[PDB]
Amino acid sequence: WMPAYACQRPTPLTHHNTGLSEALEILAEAAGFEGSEGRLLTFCRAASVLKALPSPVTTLSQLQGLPHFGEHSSRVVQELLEHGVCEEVERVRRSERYQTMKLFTQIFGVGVKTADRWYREGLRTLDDLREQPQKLTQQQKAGLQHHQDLSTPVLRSDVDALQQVVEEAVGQALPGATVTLTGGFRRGKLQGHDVDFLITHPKEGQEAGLLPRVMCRLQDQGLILYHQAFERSFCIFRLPQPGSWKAVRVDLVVAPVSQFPFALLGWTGSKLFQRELRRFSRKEKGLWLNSHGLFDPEQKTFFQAASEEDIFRHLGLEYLPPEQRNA
DNA sequence: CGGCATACG
DNA sequence: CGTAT
DNA sequence: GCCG
Ligand SMILES: [Mg+2]
Ligand code: NA
Ligand code: NA
Repeated sequence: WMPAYACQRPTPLTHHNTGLSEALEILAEAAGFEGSEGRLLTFCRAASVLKALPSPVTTLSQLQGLPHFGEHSSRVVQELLEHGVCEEVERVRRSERYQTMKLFTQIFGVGVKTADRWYREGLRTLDDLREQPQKLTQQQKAGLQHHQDLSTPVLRSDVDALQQVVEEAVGQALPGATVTLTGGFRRGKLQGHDVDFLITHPKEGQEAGLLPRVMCRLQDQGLILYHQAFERSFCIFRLPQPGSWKAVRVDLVVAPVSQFPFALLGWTGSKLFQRELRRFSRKEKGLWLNSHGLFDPEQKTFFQAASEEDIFRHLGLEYLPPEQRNA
C-alpha cells in the first residue's frame, strides 16, 4: 500500500504524525553529524513515510509492512506511543555534541566537517568563533555576522518583496528574462530560512552570462550584503523592514529554457524527494536524472522535457504538484 | 553484502 | 572544503 | 538503518 520511494506517494506539507516524524528526524540529523549517511537516509525515509500516512499512528501494529521501519525506527515510535518520549531522542537533544554541531552547522559557510573539527578543538559557542576570526573564511565571517537575522524565519510577504526587486534587476540585465519562485515556498511553506529563485529566458542561449549582470545590478542597488561565469549565486540580501531591514539568504539560479523543467523540478525539492526521485530513476528505470536533464545511458540520449509533467511521465510516475513533494 | 543523488562555487 | 534541492 |  505504501510505496518504497518518496517520489511514488504524495507527501503534504502538514500531516498527521508530526511528533513521530520530528523525533526520527532528530536521529537522522544526529547521524549526519557523525558522518553516518546511510543511517541518516533511513531515518529521513522512515520519517517521510509517516508524513505520507492518511491518519495518526496510534498503535505499533500500524507500522507492519511500512517500508523503512525496522527494529530501530519501530522502537522509537513504540516508546513515543507508550510514554510520549523516546529516551534515545532525548539523550541526543541534550547532548553537548548534538547542540554544538547543530549550532555550528547552521552557520552559512560551516559544514559538518568544519563543525566537527571545531568541536574537537574545544570550541562550543559563536563567541568562541568570533574570538579567532583569522581562522574563518570570508563566507564564514559573513554567516557569523548575519547569523542572528538568518535564524529568523522569512515570511511569504518578505518573498513577494524580494521577487519584485529580483525581477527589476533581471529585467534590466536581460529583457524578457523570467523569475520563478522555487524551493520550499513553491511547495507551499508559509515561512522559510531562505528564498530560492530560478531565472531563464524563452530564447535558448540568451541566458548565457546572465547571472553576473544580475548580481552587478543588485549590488549597485545596495541590496547585496554578501555574495561569492557562474549559474548559482548564494547571496545575503538586505530586506527592508519597518524603520530598518534584515539580512535574508537568497539563492539565484539560471538555466537555459531547454533545461528549465529539470531545474525547476530539482530546485523545488524537497531535498529528500529529489534524492528519492534520482534513486528511483537510476535504479528502477535505468535513467540518470539531475537538475540539467534526464539521460538514457543505453541510447546515449537526453529526454526533452517541456514541463515537470513530461518528466514524471518519462519516469512512469504519477504527477505530483509541488505541494505534495514535501517528503 | 552493496548501495545510499547529484550537482555547482 | 563550502553551497543547493 | 534498512532494502533488495
Ligand atoms: Mg530553500
Ligand atoms: Na552551514
Ligand atoms: Na536556498
